[PDB]
Amino acid sequence: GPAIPIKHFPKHVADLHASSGFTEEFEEVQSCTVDLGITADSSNHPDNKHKNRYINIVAYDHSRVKLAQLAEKDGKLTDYINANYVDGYNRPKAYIAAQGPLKSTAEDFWRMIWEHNVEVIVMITNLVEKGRRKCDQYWPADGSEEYGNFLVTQKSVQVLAYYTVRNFTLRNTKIRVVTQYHYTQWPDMGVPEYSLPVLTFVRKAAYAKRHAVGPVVVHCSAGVGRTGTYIVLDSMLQQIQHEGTVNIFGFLKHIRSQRNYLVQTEEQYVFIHDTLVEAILS
Ligand SMILES: CCOc1ccc(C(F)(F)F)cc1CSc1ccsc1C(=O)NS(=O)(=O)c1ccccc1
Repeated sequence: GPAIPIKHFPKHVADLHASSGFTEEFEEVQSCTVDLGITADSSNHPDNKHKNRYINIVAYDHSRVKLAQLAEKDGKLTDYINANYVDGYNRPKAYIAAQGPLKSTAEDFWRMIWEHNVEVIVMITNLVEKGRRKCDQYWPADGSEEYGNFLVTQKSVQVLAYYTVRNFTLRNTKIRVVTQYHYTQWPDMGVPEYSLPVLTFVRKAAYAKRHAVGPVVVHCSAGVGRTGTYIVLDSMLQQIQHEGTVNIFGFLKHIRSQRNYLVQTEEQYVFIHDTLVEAILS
């Protein structure tokens, strides 16, 4: 879809509301991928059967984040984690989009952080919301934890009201800093919406990874809806800033080819537009 100059984008959005066109646009975004050369064999192999939080959320073979293989006595495949490399604005493979780890893949998660040279992590969920398990806690409550070969240490936590920042050290104990930005304002009643600190959150995250040679981890629960919502906002604040145009429709359609369901629902989709409208007005 077309590259909307900032100036025109407010009316562009107002239209689609008044128009009501958001629904159709999103149906096109959904049917655009239509499995085209796209497989998920690793995700469905029996060794990996327990590594998938949701059974219908899969990591497509071509973009999936490969782990190094290790030979265990059990013989089972060790190359697998439910996450995919996802492009950014002038930047192939800027993001890793990942499901939130399980108790049983927290070591795999860290080892991914390790092997793919990650320094920053973006967490867009609580462990629990409306009394449903979303994500299992994969960093140490207090001080240090070993996750197999991987030693993680909590060196500080800046708890703000809309979000928390946790700086660890990551070590491989068979012979680095990782900063986690974890948004925490998840309403118990209603659905998400409000701009200022969401943008701030994204702005401070965009800053902290602005120099990071590696990709950044984005993870929610399944690692598709919110994770996607963020990937887009992030990239579009970039493109906005480097060309003063904004291409949500075309950029999302692009990344749906790299991970299933990125930006999961219409509300998120809209959310993105409304939020960006606001971001500008300054
Ligand atoms: C209130 C705090 O909300 C946010 C904070 C930070 C971000 C960020 F990081 F910029 F992406 C985005 C959001 C927006 S998430 C959103 C927006 C409209 S519906 C929705 C959402 O997550 N509905 S869900 O939890 O029902 C859901 C969740 C996942 C899949 C399907 C559905």
